[PDB]
Amino acid sequence: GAEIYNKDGNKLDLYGKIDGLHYFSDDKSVDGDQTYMRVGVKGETQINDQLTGYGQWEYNVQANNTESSSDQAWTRLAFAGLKFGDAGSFDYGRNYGVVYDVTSWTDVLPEFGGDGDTYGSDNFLQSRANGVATYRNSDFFGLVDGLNFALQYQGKNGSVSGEGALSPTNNGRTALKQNGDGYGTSLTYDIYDGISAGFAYSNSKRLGDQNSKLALGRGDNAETYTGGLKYDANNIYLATQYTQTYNATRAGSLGFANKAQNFEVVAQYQFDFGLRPSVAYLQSKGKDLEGYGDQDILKYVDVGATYYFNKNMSTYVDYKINLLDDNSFTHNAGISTDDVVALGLVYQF
Amino acid sequence: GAEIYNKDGNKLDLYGKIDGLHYFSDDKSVDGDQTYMRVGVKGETQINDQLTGYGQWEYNVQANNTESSSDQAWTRLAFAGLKFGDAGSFDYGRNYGVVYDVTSWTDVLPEFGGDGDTYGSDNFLQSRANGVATYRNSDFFGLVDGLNFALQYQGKNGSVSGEGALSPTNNGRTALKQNGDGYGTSLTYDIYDGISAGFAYSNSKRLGDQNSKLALGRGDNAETYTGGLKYDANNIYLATQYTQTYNATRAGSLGFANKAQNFEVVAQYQFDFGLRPSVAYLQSKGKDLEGYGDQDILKYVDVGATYYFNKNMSTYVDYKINLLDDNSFTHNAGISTDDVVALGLVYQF
Amino acid sequence: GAEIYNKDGNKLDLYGKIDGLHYFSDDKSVDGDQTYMRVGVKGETQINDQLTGYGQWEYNVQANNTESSSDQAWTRLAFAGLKFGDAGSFDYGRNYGVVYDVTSWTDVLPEFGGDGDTYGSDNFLQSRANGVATYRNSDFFGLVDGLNFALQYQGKNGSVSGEGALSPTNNGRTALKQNGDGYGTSLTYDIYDGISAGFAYSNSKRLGDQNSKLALGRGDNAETYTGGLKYDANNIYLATQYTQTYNATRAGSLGFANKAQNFEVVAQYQFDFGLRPSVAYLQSKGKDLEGYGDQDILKYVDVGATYYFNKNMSTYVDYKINLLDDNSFTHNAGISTDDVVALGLVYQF
Repeated sequence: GAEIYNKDGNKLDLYGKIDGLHYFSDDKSVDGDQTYMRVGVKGETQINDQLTGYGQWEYNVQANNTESSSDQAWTRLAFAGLKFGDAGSFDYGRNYGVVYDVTSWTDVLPEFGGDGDTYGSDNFLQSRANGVATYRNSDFFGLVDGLNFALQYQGKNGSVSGEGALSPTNNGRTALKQNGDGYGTSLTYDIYDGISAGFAYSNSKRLGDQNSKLALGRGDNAETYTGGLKYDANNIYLATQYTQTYNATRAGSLGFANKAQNFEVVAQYQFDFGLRPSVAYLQSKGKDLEGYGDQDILKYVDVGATYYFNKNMSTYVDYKINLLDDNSFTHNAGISTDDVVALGLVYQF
Repeated sequence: GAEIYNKDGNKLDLYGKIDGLHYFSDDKSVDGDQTYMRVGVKGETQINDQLTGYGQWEYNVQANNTESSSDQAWTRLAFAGLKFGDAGSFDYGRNYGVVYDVTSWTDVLPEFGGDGDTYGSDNFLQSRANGVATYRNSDFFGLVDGLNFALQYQGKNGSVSGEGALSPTNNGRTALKQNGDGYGTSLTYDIYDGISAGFAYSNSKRLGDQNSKLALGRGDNAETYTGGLKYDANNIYLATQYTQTYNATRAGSLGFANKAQNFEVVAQYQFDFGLRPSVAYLQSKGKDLEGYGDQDILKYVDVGATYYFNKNMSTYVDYKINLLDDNSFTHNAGISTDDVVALGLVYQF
Repeated sequence: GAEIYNKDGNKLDLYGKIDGLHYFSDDKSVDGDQTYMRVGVKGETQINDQLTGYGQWEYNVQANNTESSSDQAWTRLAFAGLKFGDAGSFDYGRNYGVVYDVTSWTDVLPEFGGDGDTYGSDNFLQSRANGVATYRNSDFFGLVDGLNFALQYQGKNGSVSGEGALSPTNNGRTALKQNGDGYGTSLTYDIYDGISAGFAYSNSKRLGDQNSKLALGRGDNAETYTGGLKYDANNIYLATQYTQTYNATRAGSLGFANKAQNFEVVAQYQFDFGLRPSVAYLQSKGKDLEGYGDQDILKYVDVGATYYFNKNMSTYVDYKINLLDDNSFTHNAGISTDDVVALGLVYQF
């Protein structure tokens, strides 16, 4: 979104945004200033005619807290790879999971949706994850036009290394964000004009900690079946996804859901003067939970609008109307049941 | 200011500095290497004839500690807003308080003065603060030429969220850096040529934590009345500020002063070969302290010089001559009474 | 490696890399994803005919862990200084020690070698260190053509300031990363064409903490004698270093070695299609250890290759074959005795 360097086959696109955001909620753990900013580089070098190396980095820096505070910045994306002209591409690092190739069609809300809802960050291959080799391929080895296919492999990421251990690595992490040797695949196709369909499947080994430290979720493998449909035409965005996860959807902080049925659907209209009203519904029903029965993990209706000044400046307002009923599951799992109203003005370069 | 991008009405300025700095002092909590660097972007996009969107970000990175060290970087500024041609501007994020619109006239020392002295970072609206909606207006609605006035509103920033609570928010902070819903206004005018006067007023509700956890300072509202006069002409810089704060000036680490009288005054001369000697006096007399009574919170005379090679490179040396007498107040408040000698060489892009 | 701004005597180079890296090892404290990225600026300003100011900054950002993790970024380099055209240069900040001016000729391995092996970060003047004033001089005061000489002084960097103290500073650090008032000098000369020789000497005071808290290493001064020989021509790189350190080489985590003999030797061939196989041997034999005696601190054989697509993209594989025998010294010092295999694809801008 801003190419600051272009010389001798090297281009360096420097992109990002400064989002001044504020939340209103009864939940005083999200209430207050939420002003953040993202910044990153997006460079590539040309090697020959049908070979181009590239790298990307996306850094997230929070700016709603004081300078006395700690751990206020992290790396969202960081990978490097090669482009084989048309035969596809290959990249490795911290990148989006292949399941996202479908789920991203509903991550189009003014502020909400996406991470922290039906899926989350470091949740196997459902979003951003560490050490993922992703082979993407445009137009299925040239065979089928418009058929974008992808394969992904993820390395084992266990607990913090030390005495006690149990499948440790150098990048040891919290119990809910671990993952074993996993793989995944995505597949998107434009069936008609403006209409697209997609499918994604992921399977990762689970570690001992995810069957021990937390109470919810027991099983050897974590699987995700994902399907999506997107209509983007006539100033209409209308998308829906659906995911059946097995030992893979987070149940707050208690563990994982042995069986989960995520479902997102969003509708937006784009005006000619720059107003984009958006209405969505997200739900995630968890089945066969250890202890509890069949419970709702997430359920809310979104409504809001985004006013676009131009390709760089915008402002937005969002309303999460939480439909979750307070029961014994949300009390100990720590799942919020309160409505939230977001209000933001973001500059974007 | 090194403008690295300018294309199609969008500009991206990239500014900052790398200050290699060293302190000499009896206070062994500031003596030693102090090498820091700041870096940030200053971009803007043009929307229409009388509307321009902009954003700013300023990042501070310390470089005096080892690679093992923690919490060595923070965000000084990060906001986004709109400039209405002549009718003014409106911005939201982490920005400078309106009181700084005046007191900054004495934050012109080779290294000392300004933040961390009479006021500090996140000290209500006296300096940098989180979540401030600032409506500035150049030339008083076109009515009065040269009268720059500003209005500011600040959202509630409480304690860490959890059990116990007491007015919490998501950006919860230490008791001395909290603030409730506050407002403020500034007013600066160049009466003659080179002579300027200024006024600033801030009023924020104080939170329960600031009347409980720390001992000094009790009250419901925190107010700051500030006035300043600056003469900048004929190679003469001569400025003075003065602030009466009520439940707003930090008394080191003990709390706030129920009544405080901050006063800074600085005089500098600019030579033709790039040498700028500077002499200042900063004091902060605290009145009505719980226990201690009437004590001095800060009191020192500054003397030093800055040699400017050009508009980008410079070097400086400073001498803080602390006039504070050692008593029980400085012992419990953690207020330093020792002289400091700064010595720096700064590259600036 | 990418000059984004160059106008009116000011140039602003923007360099760095995005290294997607993965380790395989029995030692499950280094195994797993290691994807890191470095990014920094390399600017300079022109002052007059024989005076040019410059500044440099190098930031290391880890991206192998989750966003929940802490302390994943640090500053490798950050300094500012003046270039006297040809008469030399002077810079201060966090910069490379003068001993590296020699040892860097063997830190040319595909991934391993350098920091964390025979020397380390913040290990007196053997690598990067805080608060170093470095006066370099190109072509020895005009006397001798081609003779690069350097002098460096380092300020005292002790423990964290507080009650108890014992030589404290504001940038207080871990016991093994401390350093007193030190100095050093390096001297490199190209004797033949492609053949170079170099010598370096450093002497720093040790603090009370390094003779008290840890058991190994006793003495008042820490000294390093370093010598190096480099042959770089005819697609042949062949270099060797040798260092006798006294109270200066780390003996893992037990303290310092009263006598250490570091020795590195590397041989590489550069093909015409971009393959650079490299074979090296690094060892560090420690003599006169408190309690143990004569032990091996480091000893392994390196073998690997770096395939260069071009000057920006590359991929590599490395093999650290550890020759260390398991004994009580490696048991208490925490020194790894396991083989490691690195595998990386790095974009470089």
